[PDB]
Amino acid sequence: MVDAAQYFPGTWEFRFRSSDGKEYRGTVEMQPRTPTEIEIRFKGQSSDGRPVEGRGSIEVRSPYEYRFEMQSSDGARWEGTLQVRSPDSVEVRFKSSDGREYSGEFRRQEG
Repeated sequence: MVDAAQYFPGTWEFRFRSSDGKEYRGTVEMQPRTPTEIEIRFKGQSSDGRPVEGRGSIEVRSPYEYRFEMQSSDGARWEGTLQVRSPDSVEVRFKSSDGREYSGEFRRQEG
C-alpha cells in the first residue's frame, strides 16, 4: 500500500457521480496533519452549478484500506474508502447522508 503522507499530499481534481446521476466536481488540496491523517480542503460545484466547499480527510484506521470522508457546505456528508490506481489516480467509493451511493476519481495536478 502507499504511504499516506508520502503519496496523498498535493493538489487534485475530483469528479464524483452517484448512481442516480448527481455529480460533484472540483479541486482538493491535501496535506498531512499526521502520518495517519491527511487533511482535505476542497472547492467545487455540483452538476446543477451550485458552488460548494468543505473539508475532509484520508485516514489510517482499519487494517485493510484507507478511510475517506468529506463534508460539504451544501450539507452533503460522504464516507467510504478508496483505491490507489497509479501515481496520479485514486478511485473512491462512498455513501452519502442523502442516501446516495457514489463512485469517483481524484486526478493529481501540478501545483
